[PDB]
Amino acid sequence: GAMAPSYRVKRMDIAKNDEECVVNAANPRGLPGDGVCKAVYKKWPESFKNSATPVGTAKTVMCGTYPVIHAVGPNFSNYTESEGDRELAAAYREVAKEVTRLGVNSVAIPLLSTGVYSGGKDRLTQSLNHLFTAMDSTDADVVIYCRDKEWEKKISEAIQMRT
Ligand SMILES: [Cl-]
Ligand SMILES: [Cl-]
Ligand SMILES: [Cl-]
Repeated sequence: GAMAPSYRVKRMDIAKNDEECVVNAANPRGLPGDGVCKAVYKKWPESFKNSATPVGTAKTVMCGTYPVIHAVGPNFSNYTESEGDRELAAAYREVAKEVTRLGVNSVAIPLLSTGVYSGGKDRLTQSLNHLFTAMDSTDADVVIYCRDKEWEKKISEAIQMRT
């Protein structure tokens, strides 16, 4: 575990993370995809061997000794708000299980279902609160990666509010 487990946020490409493992915002089919998934495919393409996994689940595949946790959030274009909310919460609970199993002291995480799976809605708070619910009982240092300037401020504020 980390000596004083923390949450931090950085605005940059998650493929340049300084953590002991990465969470991929994956598709269920283990395809290269777009956005975070494509950056992860270019950096760790070996990790996409047998990475296909259902919505609401996470599947880890090693790239050398570096763990890539493929977490499949729901596409809110297809799911109801109610069923999408349940799958998005579940995906993050499966990430917490994998992070614990791997024994890492740190993890780089994106906000699941906030990009092309958002169904055109702002889900910063929804996705971040499910991340916190899952990760608060882990002792890994969590570093959240985003790409928007206003989102960096809102994530930072939400971390600081809990102290
Ligand atoms: Cl960058
Ligand atoms: Cl997304
Ligand atoms: Cl963002």
